[PDB]
Amino acid sequence: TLPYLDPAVPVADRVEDLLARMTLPEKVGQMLQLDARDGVGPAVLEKHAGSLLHTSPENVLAAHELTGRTRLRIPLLLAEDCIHGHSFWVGATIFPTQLGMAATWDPALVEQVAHATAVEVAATGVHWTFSPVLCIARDLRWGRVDETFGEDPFLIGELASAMVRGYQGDGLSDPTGILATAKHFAGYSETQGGRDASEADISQRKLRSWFLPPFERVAREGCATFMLGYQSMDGVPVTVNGWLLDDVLRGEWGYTGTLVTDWDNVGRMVWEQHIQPDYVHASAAAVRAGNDMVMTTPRFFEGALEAVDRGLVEEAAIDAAVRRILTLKFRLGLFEDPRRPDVARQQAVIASAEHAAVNLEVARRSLVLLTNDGTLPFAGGLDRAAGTPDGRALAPAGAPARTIAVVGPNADDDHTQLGDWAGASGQADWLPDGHPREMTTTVLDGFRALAPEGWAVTHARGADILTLAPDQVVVPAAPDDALIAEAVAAARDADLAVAVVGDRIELVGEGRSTATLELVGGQVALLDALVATGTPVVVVVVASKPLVLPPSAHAAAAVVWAANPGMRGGQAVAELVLGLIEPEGRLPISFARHAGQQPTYYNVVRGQHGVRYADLTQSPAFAFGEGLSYTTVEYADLRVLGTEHGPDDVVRAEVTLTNTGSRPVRETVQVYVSDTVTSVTWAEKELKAYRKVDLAPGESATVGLEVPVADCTLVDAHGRRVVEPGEFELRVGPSSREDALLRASFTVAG
Amino acid sequence: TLPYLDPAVPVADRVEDLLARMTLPEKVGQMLQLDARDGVGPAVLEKHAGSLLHTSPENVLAAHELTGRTRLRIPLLLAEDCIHGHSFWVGATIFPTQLGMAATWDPALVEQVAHATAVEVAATGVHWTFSPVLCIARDLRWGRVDETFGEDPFLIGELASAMVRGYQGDGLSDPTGILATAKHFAGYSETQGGRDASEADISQRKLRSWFLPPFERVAREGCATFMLGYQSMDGVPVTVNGWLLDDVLRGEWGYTGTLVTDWDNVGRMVWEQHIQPDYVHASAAAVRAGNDMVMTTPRFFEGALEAVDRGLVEEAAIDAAVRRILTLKFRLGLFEDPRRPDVARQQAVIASAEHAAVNLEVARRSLVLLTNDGTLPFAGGLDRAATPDGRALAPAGAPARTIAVVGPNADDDHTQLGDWAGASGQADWLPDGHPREMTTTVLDGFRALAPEGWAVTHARGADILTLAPDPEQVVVPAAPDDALIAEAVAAARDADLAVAVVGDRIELVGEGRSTATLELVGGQVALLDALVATGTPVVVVVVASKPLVLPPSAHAAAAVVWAANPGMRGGQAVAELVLGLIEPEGRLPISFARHAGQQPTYYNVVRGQHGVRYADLTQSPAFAFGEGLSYTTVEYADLRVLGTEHGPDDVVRAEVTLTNTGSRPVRETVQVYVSDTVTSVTWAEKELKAYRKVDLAPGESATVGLEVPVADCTLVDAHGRRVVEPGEFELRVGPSSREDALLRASFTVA
Ligand SMILES: OC[C@H]1O[C@@H](OC[C@H]2O[C@@H](O)[C@H](O)[C@@H](O)[C@@H]2O)[C@H](O)[C@@H](O)[C@@H]1O
Ligand SMILES: OC[C@H]1O[C@@H](O)[C@H](O)[C@@H](O)[C@@H]1O
Ligand SMILES: [Ca+2]
Ligand SMILES: [Ca+2]
Repeated sequence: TLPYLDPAVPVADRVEDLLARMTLPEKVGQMLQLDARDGVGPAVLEKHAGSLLHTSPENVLAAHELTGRTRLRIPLLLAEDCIHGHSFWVGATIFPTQLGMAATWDPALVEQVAHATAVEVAATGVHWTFSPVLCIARDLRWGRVDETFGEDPFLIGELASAMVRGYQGDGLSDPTGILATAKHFAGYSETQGGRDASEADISQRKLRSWFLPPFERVAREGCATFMLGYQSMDGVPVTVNGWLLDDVLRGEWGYTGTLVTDWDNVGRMVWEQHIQPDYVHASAAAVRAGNDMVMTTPRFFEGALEAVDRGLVEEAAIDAAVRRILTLKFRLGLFEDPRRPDVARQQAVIASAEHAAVNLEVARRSLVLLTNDGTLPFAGGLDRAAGTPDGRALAPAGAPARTIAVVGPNADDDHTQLGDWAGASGQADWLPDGHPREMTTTVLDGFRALAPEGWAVTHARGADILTLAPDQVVVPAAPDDALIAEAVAAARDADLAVAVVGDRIELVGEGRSTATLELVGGQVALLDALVATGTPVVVVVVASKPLVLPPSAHAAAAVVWAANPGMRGGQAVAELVLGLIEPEGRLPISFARHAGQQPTYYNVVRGQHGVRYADLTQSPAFAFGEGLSYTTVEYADLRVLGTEHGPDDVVRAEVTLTNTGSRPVRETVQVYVSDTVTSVTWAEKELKAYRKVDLAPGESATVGLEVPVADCTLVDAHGRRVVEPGEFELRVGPSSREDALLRASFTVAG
Repeated sequence: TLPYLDPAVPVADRVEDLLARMTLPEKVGQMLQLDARDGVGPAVLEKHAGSLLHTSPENVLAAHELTGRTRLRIPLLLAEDCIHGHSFWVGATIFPTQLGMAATWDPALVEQVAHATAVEVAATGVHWTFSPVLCIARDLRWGRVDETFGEDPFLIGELASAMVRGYQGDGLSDPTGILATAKHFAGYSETQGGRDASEADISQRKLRSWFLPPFERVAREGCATFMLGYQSMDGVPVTVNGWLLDDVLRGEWGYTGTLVTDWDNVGRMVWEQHIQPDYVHASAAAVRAGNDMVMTTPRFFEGALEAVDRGLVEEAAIDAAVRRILTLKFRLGLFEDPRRPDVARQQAVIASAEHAAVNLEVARRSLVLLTNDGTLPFAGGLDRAATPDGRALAPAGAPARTIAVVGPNADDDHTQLGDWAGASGQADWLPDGHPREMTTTVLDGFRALAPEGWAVTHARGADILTLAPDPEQVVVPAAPDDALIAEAVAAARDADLAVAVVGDRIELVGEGRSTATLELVGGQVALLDALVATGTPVVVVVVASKPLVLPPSAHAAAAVVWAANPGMRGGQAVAELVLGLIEPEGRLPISFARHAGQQPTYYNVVRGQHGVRYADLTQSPAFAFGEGLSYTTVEYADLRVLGTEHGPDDVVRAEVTLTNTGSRPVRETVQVYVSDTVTSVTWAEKELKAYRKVDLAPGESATVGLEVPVADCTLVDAHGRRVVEPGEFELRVGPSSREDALLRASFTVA
């Protein structure tokens, strides 16, 4: 012999030979992507599924056996959520979440993480990850903020671009490449009330302005698949959204990759959004819109078959989607090698020492020091034994004996440190105990391993967070006088209190947005009492997203943001506190002071009558881009080199940095552009470029910076992204805070 | 002639005659509406103003003198903010705010309020009020919620229809009629962060769906003017928004009334929104867009002149605006009678007893009893001497009782009247407000009504705030004050009943004063906690501009009454209610959030959310649209649609049975909601469409007939058409918008 099995025959002729042999049920089934946890046998044999997701190691082997017993033996696409490492493979390298990764501001490193993930994913026989996420974190109430790269369209685009690159490798023939997905297209991250898949009140212009740019970038860079979002947008779910699917993705951008829906998009139009009377008309609606793969709506099988039989859609429309799906399977070479899992390759590459070292680097660079009164680096900073890199620190001069008290509900919590979409977070049913405990260094673990011989590390759970009850629902723990008293005693007998607080899985993710953003349970009372002991308190926030921190945390000696820092995360936190590394992370997202303060992202649109709420400043608790080091850096003398520009030029600038302190630093210079007068109201400023700079103590450097004129765009009325001629301002400094930015005018001419 | 001064000439010829005699500066000035507080002389003489606003009684007289000294003697239009009564005339009848009035659910009463306002306004020689407000209260953080009729489009349009009817009388030749204004067209109430005139992220379909219906209703019924909103909508300020102005207002609706901008709209495009480079260009943009009157942008004078001089716009464009302005003045008769103020009329009609009786009806019927554990009516309820104004009589079994009236708003007569009244700050000729004797505070109410044997004591129990310069003008919350609390606690310990009057005040309300937390500010929470702990029963009376988050102690107090700035008679109504001299009738026109992060909390939420609650908080409102208690129980029984199959010209007809099962009469407000079961686009779960007031004596049953025209069961589809889609519906009927309180019956539209 048959031509569809002949590798010497062109792919389009192979497609048409196979298609002509297929029954209509076999074609509809090729559009299904089914939940393997419900049983692989019926899915592959009775429904005739093209794809499976959530496939346990046992079911991956069973799926291949069942394909051999089907009439046409069309090989399966096996897809999995491999969200920050290979989430659901016991013993895989689990990296920080996307939000933590974004604090490194380092695309080259994020590419290494995606590549290391793909290497592990490929060995287990998975072909396709639903990753990266390109949603833009605009409402902190939203439960999936941890899955984003933050609040800035440019930074999201840089890092999402790096993940697609690293996942896909050299392309559809790379044995260590896998398909990447551009996820939640588009606008899923800003819906009414910060709720999960409520109405998105987003116009075409607002979508183009703040949400589309990362998607357009990865579409043009060859992202294999796009995933269509849950939410209705101006009344229309993305699944049947003609403007978004035809005018934008397939029209303006000319995207030729494969579409997949999100879990049960087609059925939700019946039972949750109430825009379709039944599943036959939902299926027909989905086919008209030009969908390819339909995820976890099993009744699309009988619904699309009946829709064809009744004349609601043509069989030709089924054919066109099947032609696209088969083309992908043929170009991957699956009919020649369907990329089975290889146990010899699993043992060679999964959780290898190279991958662990990439993981430690991301953890070290993702930590963001938000406040410091001088307590840190603790005892002036520690050294390791001169002979051995790594290993336990030496007791420094001026501090022979110290006691560090590690307290708080997240101080020794394996699962919470890894976050959602990993281990036992709940979406896979084959990892009851999560990943092996010994692969994670918790905060307590890290200090026990690093503290000098003559020091001591004590522990006390100081609070609980929550318990579950029936209306299912979270019950916040009460403050617990005994639990608190035990931590206060540990602190009273110590030189330093490290309080590790935050959230946990029942307060995070799908269907679990939060309204208050506050620490839940007895954590506030624990922080209050620890600060009142007079022992210096370091607040380490291990949480999925930015939280409102109580006053006692702003009165503590220091505050570290860690964002679910992965398996190495607790080694990095202890290294940071003891001064064995310098801090490098910088916020990719803003922290609010109260949920009602929002919006608190840096790129606010101009126009407000006033600058504050009557009962609250509009200034965020911590702003996008900020973060401390253990030294001081002066920014001086910003100059644009030739302030007049035409539309094809590059704005070029120079700025001078001086390290005026005593420790080295890797500084992240941020470059914002402001369009002084605009034809439609626009953001006061936008991030456009950035640069990392290494400074030895005392070193001084003049740094070149550039921004193409073509990047100084807005979305006008009419929805065109255009550079308008006129006056601009270049704002350069260590954060998005206006009192930290040097500024310089430039102009762009018609 | 001179035929312009000739009343036999038909108006179009008079306009043409006068237009041909006017120089260009005179024609531009006729578009100006200027701030008389800045200087009436230069406004009429140098700038040839066509209208004045914020005119004091002295300046009203001076303006008529100055007109007579001009070349062509063109009569001025004098306009004022007459928002709930004649706001800034010392001392007119000041009614409850619109938000308070809306709790009466009574358009006939609201029309009486507007007619009475208009009689007083006309005697003072104002021709035009900037009222009613048609914004929809969809974010509780907004500072101007008190100016709206709540959160529902239908009720808003009922009550604003009534205000326009009452203001305008029999038309332009009515001596007691004045011009109404449909205010803030459109979308000003829902902008980012709840802030004042931040960006409105509102698509065409969202605006058509929830904001436009009341504006379309009053434009169709003859509202004489429309005011264009401050805010930029999808990047375009309303002032230059061609879709809104030309396609919708002047296009689909064919509205021929007069337009005015809001305060400094034209100039804000330069200095606040940054969408115009200078005032010449701002003035040209405003002319091209079709504006009529330009409010408080004095530089529109030189700017529009330089714009014509440079050919940016044609003089005929100015001409067309003047024609519409002059046509109004002629039809008003202003050239034969400029409608001067008349002191004898002022003394005959302002604050007459008939207007005080209307005001007392509104205040009585607007209080909303939110909670009651049985403590109210107090001591089982009191009577008057069989003497409808005098003191109440001590009841059987309670010859001496002491009521402790406490709280910062218990005797604060400025906060009771609210924003847009007296000394709120927008007029500058009444620095002491209205005459103190015209206002009954809550304290005044109990002192005047308690029986002879009873006593009434008083303790301010908390302060709210003080002011301070910004810590780079600013509100500083009062700290809890132990001596002040102890004094109130001692009064409550010596009383039978403690009435705690709490809420907000002017520095936390209105323009530029949005709020983030919605909580009670200052020492009020500490006060309530302490009063509830005495063991004396506590009634919380909320005097506030908008719904607030109440502390847990308020939810544990015996009863809670919502008063929303109840006007000059409001303290009499509160006391009558607590003592049982009236029955409660009010019903909430807006929902109360439990936390600012819980929003949206309006009842008519669009379907689609994955989940029903935040992980840390229910989405159930603290109190919901339409609810409110009485002093008896009413049972809703047997809801029947009369024939279920309908066509687009039909009326849906239903009946429901109500039984008063308690001891006291009640005026019950039956609410009728319609749910469209399957919609072509995502829609609200239900919408209010009718209501009905039913009087029930104790023990009385009634079978009440309800009806909703089939033409009202619309949605806004994709394409932006408001249509009734065939399919299944549900009629939901009951005493509130809560689902567990609604009977349901389905009907079909073919
Ligand atoms: O009140 C006039 C008109 O415009 C807006 O209110 C204007 C308000 O603006 C301040 O800048 C000024 O100091 C106050 O005196 C002034 O009244 C408002 O949005 C409209 O409701 C109102 O009709
Ligand atoms: O993708 C993983 C998850 O997606 C959700 O929508 C489903 O309800 C979960 O049960 C599923 O495991
Ligand atoms: Ca510009
Ligand atoms: Ca319908």
